[PDB]
Amino acid sequence: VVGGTEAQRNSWPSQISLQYRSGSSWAHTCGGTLIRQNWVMTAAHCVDRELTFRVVVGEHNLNQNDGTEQYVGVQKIVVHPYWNTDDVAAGYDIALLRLAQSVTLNSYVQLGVLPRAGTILANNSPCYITGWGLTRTNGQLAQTLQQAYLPTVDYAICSSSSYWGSTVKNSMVCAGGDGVRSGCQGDSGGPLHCLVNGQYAVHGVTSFVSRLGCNVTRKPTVFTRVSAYISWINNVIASN
Ligand SMILES: *[SH](=O)(O)C(C)(C)C(=O)NCc1cn(Cc2ccc([N+](=O)[O-])cc2)nn1
Ligand code: NA
Repeated sequence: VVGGTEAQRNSWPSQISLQYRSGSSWAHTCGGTLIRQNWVMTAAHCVDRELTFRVVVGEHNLNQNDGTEQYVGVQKIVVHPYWNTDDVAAGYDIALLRLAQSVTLNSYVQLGVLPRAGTILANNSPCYITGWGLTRTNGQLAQTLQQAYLPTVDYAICSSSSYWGSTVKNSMVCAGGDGVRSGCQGDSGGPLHCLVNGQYAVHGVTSFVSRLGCNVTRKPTVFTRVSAYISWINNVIASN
């Protein structure tokens, strides 16, 4: 997250860190959202490389033991069957990870609330991106979870020629684009939390930023629109 602030420890308890094995340790690669005690929602592209993954719930400071973390293996990866790693712009950038064990829920570990199927947010709706991704274009990961206010940019604006044009689809949510605040590398897969009827729900899965930079005016961060995939998510959980 570029231009964020440090999140309070208990603010976003559905946020997870998706990590892969690196030597004798682990490296953060993506965010995700805990959606059942044994399922995480992330971006398909986060699992394009075949590596050993783990999920960390209750994480805050990646480098220090907070006393709140639970670490769990990934037992099954279900990518959207229409995902094409060579065509991120086509959409379908979503995957479900079945965890090897069910995590314990507490003030630091909670299920993310998903929107009703079909929900589309009005332009400029209030949302926050969270993650440990880079804090500047070409920078380094955040040690502590970051948040930034990123109001939505509706499909009509986001897919117009001065924004993302045809690259953005109606199956995506755009947010931000103010040139100061944005998602960045390593936020991918994580949530966009939007306030609807007094409750935050996870409307986006961070999917891509501009190759010209993370925080670029009129290149808002682009998310998979969770509400386009409710039936798919439920079908996967029910059949696995
Ligand atoms: S996102 O918008 O944050 C985006 C697309 C810029 C991003 O940074 N995604 C992160 C990501 C994770 N993966 C999978 C992966 C690739 C390579 C390794 N590796 O060890 O070399 C590990 C994981 N791709 N993009
Ligand atoms: Na920690």
